[PDB]
Amino acid sequence: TIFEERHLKYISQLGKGNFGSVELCRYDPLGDNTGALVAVKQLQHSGPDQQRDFQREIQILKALHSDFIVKYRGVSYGPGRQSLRLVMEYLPSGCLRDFLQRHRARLDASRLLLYSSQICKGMEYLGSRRCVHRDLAARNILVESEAHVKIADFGLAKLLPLDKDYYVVREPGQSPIFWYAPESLSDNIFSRQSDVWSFGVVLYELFTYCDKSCSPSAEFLRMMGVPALSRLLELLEEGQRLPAPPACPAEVHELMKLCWAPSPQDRPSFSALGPQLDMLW
Ligand SMILES: *C(=N)N1CC(F)(F)Oc2ccc(-c3ncnc4[nH]cc(CCOC)c34)cc21
Repeated sequence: TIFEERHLKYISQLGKGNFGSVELCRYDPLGDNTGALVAVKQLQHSGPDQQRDFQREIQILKALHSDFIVKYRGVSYGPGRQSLRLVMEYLPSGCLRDFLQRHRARLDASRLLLYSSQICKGMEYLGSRRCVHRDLAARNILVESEAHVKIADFGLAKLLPLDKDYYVVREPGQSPIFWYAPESLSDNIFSRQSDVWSFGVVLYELFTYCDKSCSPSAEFLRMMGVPALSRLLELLEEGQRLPAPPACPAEVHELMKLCWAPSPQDRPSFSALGPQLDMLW
């Protein structure tokens, strides 16, 4: 629950992003290099709202207990009472994005659908706890094992007040626009309904095995052509969508098309999506 910085022997960097970073540390009090491995998140440079946003990320993940959400192990303190580091479980297989590229000859559509089912189930749970992820993408999903995935990175995640079912953000979204729904693009509105849209892009990502050539960014920019955001909005408002991934089963592509309904209230819920994905196995 509380990790001492003196017993957290740093190994490598696991990745960087959103004013902070994740480090592969070893929690070994004995100082012998024989202890458990943990994923440790800090901010590379602290800020005003940055420290508050990180503090909220910790609260959110502390309160999330699902087989499809990366486990919170605790915190490591410095000043009183600023929670300097966030300690999570270490999933050696890392990102689904990189795992997909590395193992695509081994992973069939059955396995891709299992992943989808698990990502969906975890999003069902988030929605149940009034949590908008706001940054669902294959880069933000982790691999526990060959048949197990968990949703990670809650750095942009928000909690819906009980009176409101949508959330309007002020600061522009510094994440690739290719995952945002039109209402996020145009009016900075985020919901479980926008997370569903971003899930369709995750299904796209899965069935393209995160190929860089037909990636959401690569393929939309190719379709585009004015500011880039405006060009994307025009495209999607005309009803233009990402093409069917090569060799993708039609039923899956149809589910992507569904997640990509222009209006948020026409998109299926994760509760509704889940058994549909289970039908495909
Ligand atoms: C995936 N290969 N990466 C690269 C990246 F996206 F830049 O950043 C990452 C940070 C951390 C991990 C990660 N790897 C292993 N165990 C983990 N537990 C929690 C996290 C955080 C996920 O942050 C996106 C990890 C992977 C990547």
